[PDB]
Amino acid sequence: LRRFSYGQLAAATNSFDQGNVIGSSNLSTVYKGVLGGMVVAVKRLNLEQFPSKSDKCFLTELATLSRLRHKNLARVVGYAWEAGKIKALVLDYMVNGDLDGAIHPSRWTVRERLRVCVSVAHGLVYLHSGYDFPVVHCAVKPSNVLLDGDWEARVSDFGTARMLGSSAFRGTVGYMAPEFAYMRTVSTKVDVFSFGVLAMELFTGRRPTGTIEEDGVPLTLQQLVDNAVSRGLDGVHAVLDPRMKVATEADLSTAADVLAVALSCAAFEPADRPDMGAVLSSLLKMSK
Ligand SMILES: Nc1ncnc2c1ncn2[C@@H]1O[C@H](COP(=O)(O)OP(=O)(O)O)[C@@H](O)[C@H]1O
Ligand SMILES: [Mg+2]
Repeated sequence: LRRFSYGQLAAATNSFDQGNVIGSSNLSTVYKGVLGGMVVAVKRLNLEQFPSKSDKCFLTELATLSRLRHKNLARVVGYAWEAGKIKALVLDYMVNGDLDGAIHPSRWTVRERLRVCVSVAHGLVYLHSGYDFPVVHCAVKPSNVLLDGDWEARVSDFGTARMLGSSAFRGTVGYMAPEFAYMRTVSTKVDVFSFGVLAMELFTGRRPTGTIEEDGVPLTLQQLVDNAVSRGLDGVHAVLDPRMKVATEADLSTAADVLAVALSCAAFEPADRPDMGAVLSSLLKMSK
Protein backbone atom coordinates (compact mmCIF):
# COMPACT_ATOMS: atom_id res chain seq x y z
CA LEU A 1 0.00 0.00 0.00
CA ARG A 2 1.87 3.03 -1.33
CA ARG A 3 1.14 6.49 0.06
CA PHE A 4 1.05 9.35 -2.48
CA SER A 5 1.22 13.12 -2.12
CA TYR A 6 -1.12 15.65 -3.69
CA GLY A 7 1.59 16.66 -6.17
CA GLN A 8 2.12 13.09 -7.32
CA LEU A 9 -1.59 12.49 -7.95
CA ALA A 10 -1.96 15.92 -9.58
CA ALA A 11 0.85 15.05 -11.98
CA ALA A 12 -0.56 11.59 -12.65
CA THR A 13 -3.98 13.05 -13.55
CA ASN A 14 -2.68 16.05 -15.54
CA SER A 15 -3.74 18.45 -12.75
CA PHE A 16 -7.05 16.61 -12.27
CA ASP A 17 -8.03 17.57 -15.80
CA GLN A 18 -11.74 17.38 -16.65
CA GLY A 19 -10.81 15.21 -19.64
CA ASN A 20 -9.36 12.52 -17.34
CA VAL A 21 -12.67 12.09 -15.47
CA ILE A 22 -13.90 8.50 -15.89
CA GLY A 23 -16.51 8.47 -13.13
CA SER A 24 -18.47 10.83 -10.97
CA SER A 25 -20.90 11.06 -8.05
CA ASN A 26 -21.84 13.55 -5.35
CA LEU A 27 -19.17 12.03 -3.10
CA SER A 28 -16.25 11.37 -5.45
CA THR A 29 -14.68 11.99 -8.85
CA VAL A 30 -12.63 9.21 -10.46
CA TYR A 31 -9.74 10.13 -12.78
CA LYS A 32 -7.56 8.15 -15.12
CA GLY A 33 -3.95 8.56 -14.08
CA VAL A 34 -0.44 7.49 -15.04
CA LEU A 35 2.17 7.35 -12.27
CA GLY A 36 6.52 4.09 -13.51
CA GLY A 37 4.04 4.49 -16.35
CA MET A 38 1.48 2.37 -14.44
CA VAL A 39 -2.09 3.33 -15.40
CA VAL A 40 -4.39 3.83 -12.40
CA ALA A 41 -7.78 5.19 -11.38
CA VAL A 42 -7.64 8.01 -8.83
CA LYS A 43 -10.84 8.15 -6.78
CA ARG A 44 -10.87 11.56 -5.10
CA LEU A 45 -13.37 12.19 -2.31
CA ASN A 46 -15.37 15.43 -2.18
CA LEU A 47 -13.82 16.78 1.03
CA GLU A 48 -14.92 20.34 0.33
CA GLN A 49 -18.65 19.74 0.00
CA PHE A 50 -19.21 16.57 2.09
CA PRO A 51 -16.39 16.31 4.63
CA SER A 52 -18.05 13.94 7.08
CA LYS A 53 -19.40 11.46 4.53
CA SER A 54 -16.15 11.68 2.54
CA ASP A 55 -14.18 10.69 5.64
CA LYS A 56 -16.45 7.74 6.43
CA CYS A 57 -16.40 6.34 2.91
CA PHE A 58 -12.66 6.98 2.48
CA LEU A 59 -11.73 5.22 5.73
CA THR A 60 -14.14 2.34 5.11
CA GLU A 61 -12.89 1.70 1.58
CA LEU A 62 -9.22 2.04 2.54
CA ALA A 63 -9.46 -0.22 5.59
CA THR A 64 -11.53 -2.85 3.76
CA LEU A 65 -9.98 -2.97 0.31
CA SER A 66 -6.42 -2.88 1.68
CA ARG A 67 -7.01 -6.20 3.48
CA LEU A 68 -8.84 -8.04 0.66
CA ARG A 69 -7.49 -9.85 -2.41
CA HIS A 70 -9.35 -11.83 -5.04
CA LYS A 71 -9.32 -11.92 -8.81
CA ASN A 72 -12.95 -10.65 -8.99
CA LEU A 73 -12.35 -7.65 -6.70
CA ALA A 74 -10.95 -4.25 -7.52
CA ARG A 75 -7.36 -3.75 -6.30
CA VAL A 76 -6.08 -0.80 -4.26
CA VAL A 77 -2.60 0.41 -5.30
CA GLY A 78 -2.34 3.08 -2.59
CA TYR A 79 -3.87 6.28 -1.30
CA ALA A 80 -3.35 9.96 -0.57
CA TRP A 81 -4.34 11.32 2.85
CA GLU A 82 -3.92 15.05 3.53
CA ALA A 83 -6.71 16.47 5.70
CA GLY A 84 -8.33 19.50 4.09
CA LYS A 85 -6.43 18.94 0.80
CA ILE A 86 -6.92 15.45 -0.66
CA LYS A 87 -8.19 12.03 0.30
CA ALA A 88 -8.02 9.56 -2.56
CA LEU A 89 -7.78 5.87 -3.39
CA VAL A 90 -5.41 4.80 -6.14
CA LEU A 91 -6.85 1.70 -7.79
CA ASP A 92 -5.95 -0.62 -10.64
CA TYR A 93 -7.37 0.92 -13.80
CA MET A 94 -10.18 -1.06 -15.48
CA VAL A 95 -10.04 -0.06 -19.12
CA ASN A 96 -13.52 -1.29 -20.10
CA GLY A 97 -15.48 0.80 -17.57
CA ASP A 98 -18.41 -0.43 -15.48
CA LEU A 99 -21.35 -2.76 -16.05
CA ASP A 100 -23.91 0.04 -15.91
CA GLY A 101 -22.35 1.58 -19.02
CA ALA A 102 -22.13 -1.85 -20.64
CA ILE A 103 -25.88 -2.41 -20.14
CA HIS A 104 -27.13 1.12 -20.78
CA PRO A 105 -22.72 -7.13 -33.18
CA SER A 106 -23.00 -6.45 -29.43
CA ARG A 107 -20.65 -8.60 -27.35
CA TRP A 108 -23.28 -8.94 -24.56
CA THR A 109 -24.80 -12.27 -25.52
CA VAL A 110 -26.59 -14.48 -23.01
CA ARG A 111 -23.42 -16.49 -22.44
CA GLU A 112 -21.35 -13.35 -21.83
CA ARG A 113 -23.90 -11.93 -19.39
CA LEU A 114 -23.94 -15.28 -17.56
CA ARG A 115 -20.13 -15.09 -17.39
CA VAL A 116 -20.36 -11.69 -15.67
CA CYS A 117 -22.86 -13.18 -13.22
CA VAL A 118 -20.39 -15.98 -12.41
CA SER A 119 -17.48 -13.56 -12.02
CA VAL A 120 -19.45 -11.29 -9.66
CA ALA A 121 -20.66 -14.32 -7.68
CA HIS A 122 -17.03 -15.42 -7.15
CA GLY A 123 -16.21 -11.94 -5.84
CA LEU A 124 -19.16 -12.04 -3.43
CA VAL A 125 -18.41 -15.58 -2.23
CA TYR A 126 -14.91 -14.33 -1.42
CA LEU A 127 -16.28 -11.31 0.47
CA HIS A 128 -18.71 -13.40 2.49
CA SER A 129 -16.43 -16.28 3.41
CA GLY A 130 -12.96 -16.04 1.81
CA TYR A 131 -11.50 -13.64 4.38
CA ASP A 132 -11.01 -14.03 8.14
CA PHE A 133 -14.30 -12.19 8.73
CA PRO A 134 -17.38 -11.81 6.49
CA VAL A 135 -17.40 -8.55 4.51
CA VAL A 136 -20.81 -7.27 3.37
CA HIS A 137 -20.44 -4.96 0.39
CA CYS A 138 -23.86 -3.22 0.83
CA ALA A 139 -23.87 -1.47 -2.59
CA VAL A 140 -23.84 -4.27 -5.17
CA LYS A 141 -25.13 -2.86 -8.48
CA PRO A 142 -23.82 -2.58 -12.08
CA SER A 143 -22.02 0.71 -11.60
CA ASN A 144 -19.98 -1.00 -8.84
CA VAL A 145 -18.81 -3.76 -11.19
CA LEU A 146 -15.78 -2.90 -13.33
CA LEU A 147 -14.57 -4.59 -16.52
CA ASP A 148 -10.98 -5.77 -17.26
CA GLY A 149 -9.15 -5.55 -20.55
CA ASP A 150 -10.27 -9.20 -20.82
CA TRP A 151 -13.85 -8.11 -19.94
CA GLU A 152 -13.50 -9.90 -16.59
CA ALA A 153 -15.81 -8.41 -13.96
CA ARG A 154 -14.63 -7.11 -10.60
CA VAL A 155 -16.60 -5.94 -7.61
CA SER A 156 -15.52 -2.39 -6.75
CA ASP A 157 -16.40 0.55 -4.47
CA PHE A 158 -16.03 -0.52 -0.85
CA GLY A 159 -17.12 2.84 0.59
CA THR A 160 -20.12 1.16 2.27
CA ALA A 161 -18.63 -2.21 3.19
CA ARG A 162 -19.13 -3.69 6.66
CA MET A 163 -16.91 -6.29 8.25
CA LEU A 164 -18.87 -8.53 10.63
CA GLY A 165 -16.93 -9.29 13.83
CA SER A 166 -43.12 6.80 -13.26
CA SER A 167 -40.65 5.17 -10.87
CA ALA A 168 -41.30 3.65 -7.42
CA PHE A 169 -37.74 3.64 -6.00
CA ARG A 170 -35.27 5.85 -7.74
CA GLY A 171 -31.49 5.79 -7.73
CA THR A 172 -29.84 3.23 -5.51
CA VAL A 173 -32.95 2.15 -3.58
CA GLY A 174 -34.12 -0.48 -6.05
CA TYR A 175 -31.00 -2.58 -5.42
CA MET A 176 -31.48 -2.65 -1.66
CA ALA A 177 -32.82 -5.45 0.48
CA PRO A 178 -35.93 -4.13 2.31
CA GLU A 179 -34.40 -4.76 5.76
CA PHE A 180 -31.28 -2.82 4.69
CA ALA A 181 -33.20 0.09 3.11
CA TYR A 182 -35.71 0.45 5.97
CA MET A 183 -33.78 -0.62 9.08
CA ARG A 184 -30.13 -0.61 7.93
CA THR A 185 -29.87 -4.28 8.89
CA VAL A 186 -26.62 -5.74 7.54
CA SER A 187 -26.03 -9.42 6.83
CA THR A 188 -24.50 -11.27 3.89
CA LYS A 189 -28.12 -11.77 2.72
CA VAL A 190 -28.38 -8.10 1.75
CA ASP A 191 -25.66 -8.67 -0.87
CA VAL A 192 -27.54 -11.76 -2.08
CA PHE A 193 -30.62 -9.59 -2.64
CA SER A 194 -28.66 -6.95 -4.54
CA PHE A 195 -26.99 -9.67 -6.63
CA GLY A 196 -30.44 -10.92 -7.67
CA VAL A 197 -31.53 -7.42 -8.69
CA LEU A 198 -28.28 -6.93 -10.63
CA ALA A 199 -28.82 -10.16 -12.59
CA MET A 200 -32.40 -9.08 -13.36
CA GLU A 201 -31.18 -5.73 -14.71
CA LEU A 202 -28.35 -7.42 -16.62
CA PHE A 203 -30.84 -9.68 -18.42
CA THR A 204 -33.86 -7.35 -18.82
CA GLY A 205 -32.00 -4.13 -19.51
CA ARG A 206 -34.26 -2.46 -16.90
CA ARG A 207 -33.07 -0.40 -13.93
CA PRO A 208 -34.79 -1.56 -10.72
CA THR A 209 -36.69 1.70 -10.26
CA GLY A 210 -40.05 -0.06 -10.67
CA THR A 211 -43.19 1.72 -11.79
CA ILE A 212 -46.24 3.10 -10.02
CA GLU A 213 -49.31 1.83 -11.86
CA GLU A 214 -52.54 3.82 -12.25
CA ASP A 215 -54.10 2.52 -9.02
CA GLY A 216 -50.96 3.71 -7.19
CA VAL A 217 -49.51 0.22 -6.63
CA PRO A 218 -45.78 -0.15 -7.42
CA LEU A 219 -44.64 -2.87 -9.82
CA THR A 220 -41.08 -3.73 -8.83
CA LEU A 221 -38.56 -5.25 -11.22
CA GLN A 222 -38.73 -8.42 -9.09
CA GLN A 223 -42.52 -8.69 -9.60
CA LEU A 224 -42.17 -8.06 -13.34
CA VAL A 225 -39.60 -10.86 -13.59
CA ASP A 226 -41.71 -13.08 -11.31
CA ASN A 227 -44.73 -12.66 -13.62
CA ALA A 228 -42.61 -13.36 -16.72
CA VAL A 229 -40.94 -16.49 -15.28
CA SER A 230 -44.30 -17.89 -14.16
CA ARG A 231 -45.48 -17.69 -17.81
CA GLY A 232 -42.73 -20.00 -19.08
CA LEU A 233 -40.13 -19.48 -21.77
CA ASP A 234 -42.33 -17.21 -23.89
CA GLY A 235 -43.06 -15.09 -20.83
CA VAL A 236 -39.33 -14.81 -20.11
CA HIS A 237 -38.59 -13.93 -23.76
CA ALA A 238 -40.96 -10.95 -23.62
CA VAL A 239 -39.09 -9.44 -20.63
CA LEU A 240 -35.50 -9.95 -21.83
CA ASP A 241 -33.29 -7.04 -22.95
CA PRO A 242 -34.48 -6.24 -26.52
CA ARG A 243 -30.88 -5.38 -27.51
CA MET A 244 -29.72 -8.91 -26.58
CA LYS A 245 -29.56 -11.75 -29.12
CA VAL A 246 -32.08 -14.41 -28.04
CA ALA A 247 -32.38 -16.80 -30.98
CA THR A 248 -31.55 -20.32 -29.79
CA GLU A 249 -33.56 -22.38 -27.34
CA ALA A 250 -30.35 -22.70 -25.30
CA ASP A 251 -29.92 -18.93 -24.88
CA LEU A 252 -33.55 -18.43 -23.86
CA SER A 253 -33.41 -21.38 -21.46
CA THR A 254 -30.20 -20.10 -19.84
CA ALA A 255 -31.70 -16.63 -19.45
CA ALA A 256 -34.80 -18.19 -17.86
CA ASP A 257 -32.58 -20.13 -15.42
CA VAL A 258 -30.65 -17.00 -14.41
CA LEU A 259 -33.87 -15.10 -13.73
CA ALA A 260 -35.17 -17.97 -11.61
CA VAL A 261 -31.98 -17.91 -9.53
CA ALA A 262 -32.21 -14.10 -9.39
CA LEU A 263 -35.76 -14.36 -7.99
CA SER A 264 -34.60 -16.65 -5.16
CA CYS A 265 -31.78 -14.21 -4.41
CA ALA A 266 -34.28 -11.32 -4.22
CA ALA A 267 -36.82 -13.01 -1.92
CA PHE A 268 -38.44 -10.63 0.56
CA GLU A 269 -37.41 -12.57 3.68
CA PRO A 270 -33.62 -12.80 4.18
CA ALA A 271 -33.93 -16.37 5.50
CA ASP A 272 -35.53 -17.48 2.20
CA ARG A 273 -32.53 -16.24 0.20
CA PRO A 274 -29.73 -18.67 -0.66
CA ASP A 275 -26.15 -18.06 0.34
CA MET A 276 -23.80 -16.97 -2.44
CA GLY A 277 -22.10 -20.39 -2.53
CA ALA A 278 -25.41 -22.00 -3.49
CA VAL A 279 -25.96 -19.22 -6.03
CA LEU A 280 -22.50 -19.79 -7.50
CA SER A 281 -23.20 -23.53 -7.69
CA SER A 282 -26.38 -22.92 -9.72
CA LEU A 283 -24.61 -20.55 -12.11
CA LEU A 284 -21.67 -22.94 -12.57
CA LYS A 285 -24.07 -25.76 -13.45
CA MET A 286 -25.69 -23.57 -16.09
CA SER A 287 -22.29 -22.62 -17.50
CA LYS A 288 -21.49 -26.17 -18.69
N1 LIG B 1 -10.55 1.23 -10.94
C1 LIG B 1 -11.33 1.84 -11.85
N2 LIG B 1 -11.04 1.80 -13.16
C2 LIG B 1 -11.82 2.40 -14.07
N3 LIG B 1 -12.94 3.07 -13.76
C3 LIG B 1 -13.35 3.20 -12.48
C4 LIG B 1 -12.55 2.57 -11.43
N4 LIG B 1 -13.18 2.83 -10.27
C5 LIG B 1 -14.28 3.57 -10.55
N5 LIG B 1 -14.39 3.78 -11.87
C6 LIG B 1 -15.47 4.54 -12.55
O1 LIG B 1 -15.95 5.54 -11.66
C7 LIG B 1 -17.33 5.31 -11.31
C8 LIG B 1 -17.58 5.71 -9.87
O2 LIG B 1 -16.75 4.91 -9.03
P1 LIG B 1 -17.18 4.55 -7.51
O3 LIG B 1 -15.98 3.96 -6.81
O4 LIG B 1 -18.50 3.77 -7.55
O5 LIG B 1 -17.45 6.02 -6.97
P2 LIG B 1 -18.74 6.39 -6.07
O6 LIG B 1 -18.53 5.62 -4.78
O7 LIG B 1 -18.64 7.87 -5.81
O8 LIG B 1 -19.90 5.96 -6.93
C9 LIG B 1 -17.51 3.81 -11.56
O9 LIG B 1 -18.87 3.42 -11.78
C10 LIG B 1 -16.64 3.59 -12.78
O10 LIG B 1 -17.33 4.04 -13.94
MG1 LIG C 1 -20.25 4.76 -3.66
